Amino acid sequence: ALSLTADQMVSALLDAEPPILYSESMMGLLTNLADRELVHMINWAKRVPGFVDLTLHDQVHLLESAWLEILMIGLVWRSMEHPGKLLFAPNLLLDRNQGKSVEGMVEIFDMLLATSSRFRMMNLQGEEFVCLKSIILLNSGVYTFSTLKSLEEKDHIHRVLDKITDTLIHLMAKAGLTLQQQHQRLAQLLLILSHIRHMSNKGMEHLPLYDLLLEMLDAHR
Amino acid sequence: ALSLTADQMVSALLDAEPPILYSESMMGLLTNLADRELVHMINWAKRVPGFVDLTLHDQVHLLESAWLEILMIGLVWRSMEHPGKLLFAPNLLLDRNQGKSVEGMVEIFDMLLATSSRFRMMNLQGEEFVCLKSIILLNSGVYTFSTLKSLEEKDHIHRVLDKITDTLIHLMAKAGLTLQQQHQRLAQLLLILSHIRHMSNKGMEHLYSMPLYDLLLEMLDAHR
Ligand SMILES: Oc1ccc2c(c1)CCN(c1ccccc1)[C@@H]2c1ccc(N2CCN3CCCC[C@H]3C2)cc1
Ligand SMILES: Oc1ccc2c(c1)CCN(c1ccccc1)[C@@H]2c1ccc(N2CCN3CCCC[C@H]3C2)cc1
Repeated sequence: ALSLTADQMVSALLDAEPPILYSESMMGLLTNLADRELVHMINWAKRVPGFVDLTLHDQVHLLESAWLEILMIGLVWRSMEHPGKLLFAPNLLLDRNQGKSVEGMVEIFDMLLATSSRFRMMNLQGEEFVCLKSIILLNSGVYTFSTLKSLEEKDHIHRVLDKITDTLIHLMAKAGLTLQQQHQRLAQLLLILSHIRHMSNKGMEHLPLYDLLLEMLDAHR
Repeated sequence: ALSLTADQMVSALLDAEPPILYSESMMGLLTNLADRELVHMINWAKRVPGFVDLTLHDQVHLLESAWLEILMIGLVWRSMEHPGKLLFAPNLLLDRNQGKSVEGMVEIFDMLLATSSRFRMMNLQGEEFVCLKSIILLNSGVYTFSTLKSLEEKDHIHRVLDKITDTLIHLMAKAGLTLQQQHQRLAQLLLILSHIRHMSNKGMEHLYSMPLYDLLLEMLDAHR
């Protein structure tokens, strides 16, 4: 995981991508969809290089912090060449007007559209996207875990995150961006993660979970 | 503003730094302190390179999204040398015992400590801190503004952000960090901003249940 080339990390991440799921009241549909996405997110996480070095208990706490942001970054990714619209599933596409029954998601809806438009303008690549999704998984919960060794289990998370930063920069050098453009784009991308956090907390207010993730993360062949 | 050097950007920000204010019910003392800090943050915000270039309403929008993250990162910065404690004021230092008696503080107290101790482990420099703050100001509100004119204002904000990113990097080079170390530290800092947005969202949920656009509108006009 520390030992991977920047290229094997990208390849490991591309090839771990979850499938795009189909749709099956509006909030019923979205809830059914998300709940099925969750199962696949657990499988993706276990293949994020470095995640499975962690203790089971730290894997749960990280996924518990991060799961909504992960569904959102997904959604925004597949909505990208779909201006004005959210592609929840290839058979459930909603325009701005169609959050006109689900009160509340109206703030969120516009926030996701804006995130999607931003990825569009930046010309966000899939290799970059899987790097950013991996950072959310490692980061969202890292500041919310302190015996001494405890802090050593945190340090490894930060080693892996540095390793994903090296990877994003490597992909940027490869495409021939200057050292200055490299730094600027990396920052633009990391700053968008502030906004995805904001969206998840507003989403959480509008929406135990530990057991559910713990049972799912623990699977018998 | 886009003409600035890294060093001149730094000098502008350092010069614009608000003073550290004193405390005069614990929630009562904190409200009164943050309310007086808010006047100084307008003064500071007006001297962030690129901020006065924006329309009045864009300026209000940004301060509306950011002000509480700006109070928290200031808090966390002056708290760096006080493990277990939050230095709200030089005469108002709270530890965990006081911290559980303050409503709204109960979720965020440990998040604030963690941020402080993280800045403490990383040895954040004052030149780095003033850059992260300006970034918060220009970034927090930038994806919750769709006209052609709005597209041009967001373009500006994003160009000003690229020049603060440049300044952060220049500073790390100067301090002798390798290129790798430079990117790595850039990301670690920008990732902590994500946690500062989390704590603001949490803190905000409490403060809103205890009109801001119009108060900051009148404060930016009063600065005239
Ligand atoms: O890919 C998706 C799928 C669904 C959603 C999003 C992306 C992004 C936006 N989101 C949302 C969040 C809050 C309010 C309105 C919409 C829905 C979504 C809907 C429901 C859920 N939940 C419902 C309950 N269930 C509880 C068990 C754990 C998972 C959780 C998922 C998650 C996301
Ligand atoms: O530098 C400071 C000063 C005070 C505070 C912080 C940093 C960081 C955390 N914070 C807080 C947050 C939630 C619950 C309890 C305390 C207090 C703080 C207290 C009050 C306010 N408010 C009170 C009401 N007032 C309403 C008018 C607009 C400004 C707003 C400021 C802001 C921060």
